[PDB]
Amino acid sequence: SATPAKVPVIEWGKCEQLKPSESERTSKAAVVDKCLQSLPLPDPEKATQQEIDKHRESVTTCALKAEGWFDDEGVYKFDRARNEIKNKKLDSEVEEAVLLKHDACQKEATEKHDDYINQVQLYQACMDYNISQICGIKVMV
Amino acid sequence: SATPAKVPVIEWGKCEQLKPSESERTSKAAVVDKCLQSLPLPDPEKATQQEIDKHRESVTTCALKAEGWFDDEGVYKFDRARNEIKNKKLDSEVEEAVLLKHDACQKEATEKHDDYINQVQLYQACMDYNISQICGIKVMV
Ligand code: NA
Repeated sequence: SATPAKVPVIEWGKCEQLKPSESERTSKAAVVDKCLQSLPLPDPEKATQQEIDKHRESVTTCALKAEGWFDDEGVYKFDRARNEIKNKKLDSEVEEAVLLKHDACQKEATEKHDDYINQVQLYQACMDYNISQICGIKVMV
Repeated sequence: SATPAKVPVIEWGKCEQLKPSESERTSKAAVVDKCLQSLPLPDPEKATQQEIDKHRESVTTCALKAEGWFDDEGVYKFDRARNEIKNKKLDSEVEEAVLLKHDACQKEATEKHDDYINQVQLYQACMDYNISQICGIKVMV
């Protein structure tokens, strides 16, 4: 095809439960597409890397805000994230290790950053890395 | 979320007709997941860039083969790709321009490369660039 669909290419290791469902994927696309209506993509013929990076940030924040991830003080809902991991029903030994890294990643994020957006950015990066390590997940880049 | 779904972030410009449906997206995931059961991701502790690149090429080949995109000799079905563009029902001026590029991308691919896989790789990159330009499509990297 001249227009192939692009999908993630991931081996889930010990953690097949973390693979998004078709439904979860369709949900997220709807959120992102709505965010893009207000946050159009920068012109790649003209945009600077900084403009691209800050626009990307704005879309990630939009999707988290639209789906309820910040409280009335603007703080990311770390306890919601924890409960969502428990709801995946990982194998018990993996769950325990992931939930310990949740605490470690929340601590790292909150001690490094006072900015609530920087906190969630570092927490998500921290969990992407640590979940990948615990689970043996490989992602094609 | 500690495990957000990752989705394309694209503005489709003049060419919303090219956005994959949920069905098309789900089929491509099913094909890629089946391809990975035989074409495992290389271990980044050990993998060369050549091994990583050749593995990525194999997944693309695998998914194209699963969907019927090669004849029995191994040649990519360029005329199928051409007819699939016409069946998108783009605006007439857009279609005209995209089909001129299809023919020119095919001719470049076959003149530059004798390897059938190299031919489809060049054609798809050529069409990604040219369809994006004609349509005004922006894709977040
Ligand atoms: Na915990």
